[PDB]
Amino acid sequence: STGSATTTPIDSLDDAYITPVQIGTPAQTLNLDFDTGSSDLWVFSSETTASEVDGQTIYTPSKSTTAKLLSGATWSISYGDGSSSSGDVYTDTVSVGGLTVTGQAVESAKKVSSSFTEDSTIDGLLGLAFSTLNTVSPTQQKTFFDNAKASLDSPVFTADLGYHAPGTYNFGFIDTTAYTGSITYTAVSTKQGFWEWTSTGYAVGSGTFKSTSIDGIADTGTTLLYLPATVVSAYWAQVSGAKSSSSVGGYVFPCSATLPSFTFGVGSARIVIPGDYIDFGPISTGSSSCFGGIQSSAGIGINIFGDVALKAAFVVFNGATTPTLGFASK
Ligand SMILES: C[C@@H]1C[C@H](C)CN(Cc2nc(N)nc(N(C)C)n2)C1
Repeated sequence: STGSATTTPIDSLDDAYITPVQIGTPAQTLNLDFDTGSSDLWVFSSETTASEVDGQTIYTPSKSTTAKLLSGATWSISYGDGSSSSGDVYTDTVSVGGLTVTGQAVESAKKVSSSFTEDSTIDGLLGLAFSTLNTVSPTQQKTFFDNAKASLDSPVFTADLGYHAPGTYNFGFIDTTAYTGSITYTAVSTKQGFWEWTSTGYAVGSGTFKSTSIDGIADTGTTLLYLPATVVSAYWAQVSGAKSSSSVGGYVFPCSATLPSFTFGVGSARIVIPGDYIDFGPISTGSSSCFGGIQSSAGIGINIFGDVALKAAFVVFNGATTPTLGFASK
């Protein structure tokens, strides 16, 4: 089996991407944020505290003939940005792009934090990191990908995110028409539950490539590229007027600037992030200070290859017995 679904930016900045997902019988279609940095599939639901729902589409398990309470199971998750959600759990049929899993754990939110309430376009998350991070207690649950894996033609999924445009998540096959050149594969550590890998270095604009190992995670659920302070300082030093602002919470730059590209290494291959991808626009409406798309990871405890990086590539998440990650230009 295979699946193929279009993923669409939620706003003009590509803050996140939503992918339609069919849950239950008859289908209830919710737009979920596919997140390779977490491992819970959770949804706004008929159980979500009413004051915490503001425009989202909800899953109503009582209207699904295939829903069953996973008795006694609860979940609670916190994300890197300080947001959180929690609730109880149903099993139900879940389909993505024509690929169906029966008995998928669908985590029904009873509570969500304000950032979730405020984002009317995101109806929940679909985690695609390793199932060892799943928060369901007392019986940990598997991700959609892990459940689907045995049925897939090949034990892989791919992320092809667009820059200010739709893109694609495929399950079970590699679309050889979706990238240019060859795919370079690199080793993954699953020790922290993430798609964790080591980049071989970087370049700023037309500058020379610096060979240096940068350990980080491929995280479709993080907007920006978070790298060591040394690397980030070297990038922003090439932009006149750029500075780190403690009041704003990161590097900002004059909106009149033209940003240089940023290259990261994957083995002996190179992925180039165009300068435009690093522009997140005014910090507030009408401001001439713009927020940068490359920020320091200092204090996070891990480097994060978020959407800014991933959208510059066709990315293969290879869930074979020994997982690997592949990157191609596109
Ligand atoms: C780190 C956060 C902190 C809050 C207070 C302001 N924002 C400004 C801002 N402006 C813009 N344009 N884009 C972003 N992000 C993509 C995160 N954020 C940065």
